[PDB]
Amino acid sequence: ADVPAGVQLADKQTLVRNNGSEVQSLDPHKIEGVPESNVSRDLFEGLLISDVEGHPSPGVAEKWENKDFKVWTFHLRENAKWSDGTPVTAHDFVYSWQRLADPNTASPYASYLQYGHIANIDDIIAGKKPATDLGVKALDDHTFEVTLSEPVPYFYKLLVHPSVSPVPKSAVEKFGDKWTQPANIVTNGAYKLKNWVVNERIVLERNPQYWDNAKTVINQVTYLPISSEVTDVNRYRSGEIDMTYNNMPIELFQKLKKEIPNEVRVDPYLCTYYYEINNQKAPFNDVRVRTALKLALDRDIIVNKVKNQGDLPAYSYTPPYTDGAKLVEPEWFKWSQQKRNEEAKKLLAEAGFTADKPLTFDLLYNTSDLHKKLAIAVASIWKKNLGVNVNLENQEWKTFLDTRHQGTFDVARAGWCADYNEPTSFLNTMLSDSSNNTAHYKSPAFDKLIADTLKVADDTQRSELYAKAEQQLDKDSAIVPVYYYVNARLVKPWVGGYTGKDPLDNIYVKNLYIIKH
Ligand SMILES: [U]
Ligand SMILES: [U]
Ligand SMILES: [U]
Ligand SMILES: [U]
Ligand SMILES: [U]
Ligand SMILES: [U]
Ligand SMILES: [U]
Ligand SMILES: [U]
Repeated sequence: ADVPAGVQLADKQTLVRNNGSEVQSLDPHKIEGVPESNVSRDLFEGLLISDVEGHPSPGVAEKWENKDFKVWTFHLRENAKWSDGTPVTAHDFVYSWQRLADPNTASPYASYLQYGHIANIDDIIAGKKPATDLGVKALDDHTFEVTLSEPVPYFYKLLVHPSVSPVPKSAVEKFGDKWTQPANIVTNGAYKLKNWVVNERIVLERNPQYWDNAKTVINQVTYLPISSEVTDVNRYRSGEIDMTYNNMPIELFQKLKKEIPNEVRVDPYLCTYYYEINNQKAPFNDVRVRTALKLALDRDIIVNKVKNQGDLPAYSYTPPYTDGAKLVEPEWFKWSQQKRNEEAKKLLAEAGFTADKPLTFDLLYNTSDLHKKLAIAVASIWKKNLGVNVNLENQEWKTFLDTRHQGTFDVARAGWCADYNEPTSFLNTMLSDSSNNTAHYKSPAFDKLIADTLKVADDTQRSELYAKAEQQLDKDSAIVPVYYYVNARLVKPWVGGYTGKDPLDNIYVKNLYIIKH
């Protein structure tokens, strides 16, 4: 952390953060969500990290070069160490990226190596070549070299994500799935795991072997698993919580902005809220049905009437303010809602649905005040505007994500936040073979457009292709875009170091500090 001249620090440097839900895992290769990555940034550090404003910056690698954007060479700092005192080496990254690629690991982020185009990843994922053929090598203990199959000028931007953080081979091998228990885990971030009580708390303590430990100020941070945004706000105002999770409750937010304005942080956020349709299951495999649901949802009622927290009505998957997005707003988004209703009713009538044989399906959401209130409103809107019936179902976070991967669903509430600021961080998740494709959407036209983006060496051609990829997605109604999120949360006045400037919200507790209060 960089404490400004003249700030007086509190004697006690501890922090309590709400983290939305119980994490899926602490293993960097078994996680895919925001709650998981929030904890992962404090424990595992990859080649690069985001600085306090979000820019990709030196992590374990102090410096790097590229040759034609295809061969990337990372110079690892000599004093990078794990929490057991042993050196972090390039061999750790070799093992780790191979373990990520290996289909036996079944990482939800195996395709992150396809997004970066690391040599031989397609055959490794498909079981055609062993994971040891991946295009990564340690040239020595402090030099990691990555070979890609085509130029990727933004490749380094991907490297702050948890999936490309190192994992300790000796602990993994000796302890299997219990390697992340407090008695066994070994970490190389600013913190180490002290306690992990499922559905209660995760407590981290400063890691004295961290190479940048002298700049770490917070000695202990606790992450809570509270999925009720009302409860999070309540335990923040009670004094227990220093920073809420960034999902705000419909019940209290308006009150909160008038009662504690200076604690209500509202910043740009590269995330999109949408209803994910299971594209492989009838009758959601019919484009007319998917289009009807997309058009009959009234975004203005949701965004400005039921939620009203500063979100913007959405018409695409990739947020329009992503670096490199130059999207074309479709004609349906400019129409009146009445005009969207008739078209939707028209397509569902065309699809074979009637008053006596209506469309009825499940709407799955992860346990939450916010998601439940939005799903009830969406259910009412769809019933009123399109005559469709929905049965709401809540599931805890970890189970909810597995359901979506399994495809044991009809429609699910969903949110994707960028992992790097470039349109492919969204668009690659809709590729036919992506491990993050929970829409179960498979379009050869869409896949071709994205494949074409690294075959040109021109940013405008690339942007035009991302725009056309969004149009292909829209044309097929793969999803139901709802709104682009704002990053809204409460932060106590004594928490220093959180700018709100990073649109990816890649917070590191090593950058924060507690002001005397
Ligand atoms: U004190
Ligand atoms: U650039
Ligand atoms: U940029
Ligand atoms: U269903
Ligand atoms: U509630
Ligand atoms: U460029
Ligand atoms: U105090
Ligand atoms: U105190």
